[PDB]
Amino acid sequence: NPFQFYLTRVSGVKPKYNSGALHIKDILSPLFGTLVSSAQFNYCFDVDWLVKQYPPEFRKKPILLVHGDKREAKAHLHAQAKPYENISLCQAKLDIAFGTHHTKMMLLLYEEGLRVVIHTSNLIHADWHQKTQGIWLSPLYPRIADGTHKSGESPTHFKANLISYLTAYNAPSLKEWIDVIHKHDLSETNVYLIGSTPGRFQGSQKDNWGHFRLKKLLKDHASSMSWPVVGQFSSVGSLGADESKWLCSEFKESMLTLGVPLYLIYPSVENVRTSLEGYPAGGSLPYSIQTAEKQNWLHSYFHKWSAETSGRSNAMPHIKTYMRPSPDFSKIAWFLVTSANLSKAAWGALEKNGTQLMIRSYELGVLFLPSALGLDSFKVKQKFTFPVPYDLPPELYGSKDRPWIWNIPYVKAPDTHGNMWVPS
Ligand SMILES: NC[C@@H](O)c1ccc(O)cc1
Repeated sequence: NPFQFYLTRVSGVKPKYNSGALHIKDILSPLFGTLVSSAQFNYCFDVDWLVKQYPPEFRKKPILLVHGDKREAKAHLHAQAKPYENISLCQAKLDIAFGTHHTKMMLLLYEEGLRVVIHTSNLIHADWHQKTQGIWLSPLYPRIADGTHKSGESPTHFKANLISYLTAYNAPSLKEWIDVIHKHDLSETNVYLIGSTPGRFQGSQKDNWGHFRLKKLLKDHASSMSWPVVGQFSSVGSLGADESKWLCSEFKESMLTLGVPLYLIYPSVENVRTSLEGYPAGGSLPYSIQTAEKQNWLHSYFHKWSAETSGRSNAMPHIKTYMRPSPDFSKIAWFLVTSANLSKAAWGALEKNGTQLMIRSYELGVLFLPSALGLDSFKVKQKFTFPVPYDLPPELYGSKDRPWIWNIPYVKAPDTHGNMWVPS
């Protein structure tokens, strides 16, 4: 299995739909390695829940929580962590307004080597219960023979790129993790890292992050052969007064690069209303009416969440994926799973007449390119060749459909659990 791409377990579907799926308890189990230390990068944390996901034998090993919380929220997290002597925190600097530390990553240092997990789930129970979420699992990276001279680098430059990503935090506690990574052999890695980090980037530095990083990799490591672009996500930023301001101009321009129909997949109200969670699934789909009302034009690109292929049409998506399928959707030129939602905050926007890329947040994903496996393209696995986790082709919103908008009421029809939704 060359991809090592997994979905999280969903409670309450037929067990057949959880056969190749992973819960965090599985990821942290002793079968995966004898744990010594770990770092947990994320956005939201429930510390009591998190510690419980570790096997009892490992619960006292050091854990570093990497977060972006400030003021009172930061206070709250420290309070959550206080009781656990083995837990340290690293506040990632967020010097730009409206940025978040949104990266979901685990660094797992074992007696036997090192593992990197890049995923989409917050570290709270509900994100691992009945949502569609995605995971990439690195191989077990061995320590470099303490007596030999090797880079430990892969053809995709994953090791150097991961170090550069951690270096951007400028954080004492991560330097230690950087040193650990230095000591291991990551040469078997066959994916490319795509990161976002907060800043304003000029010239050559523009290629390092966000959608320009993606553009760069697609220019260099894909070849060009009407192949649509698909974007799928759970949060929607303010994209501008029309499609030409950002979405179709710089964003789509990066996505269609190689060596055009745009499908966007975002749950409708109906998708949410009849999900396994009902309306409260919408708590993790924070599209606000203030944003939506500025950009009604966007919604003509929206397609319903549908995942009969994975038994997950009723498990609302918190995964974010981007991809480039062929005209008949039977193959893809590339696939990306990442933390990055559909916002300029996450992906970058051009400033100062296009000489500067502004990114607000930390984001992280892995790009699957056929060239890294010695191929031109991947055939799509039609029944969860690349395991695309939702149905193709994507289905357009019907005429009575609306995008899920979190902060308005839904009181005309009850959800799965016989409840209404009145946010306030
Ligand atoms: N702000 C916390 C809550 O609204 C939330 C947190 C994480 C998400 O991915 C979506 C929503």
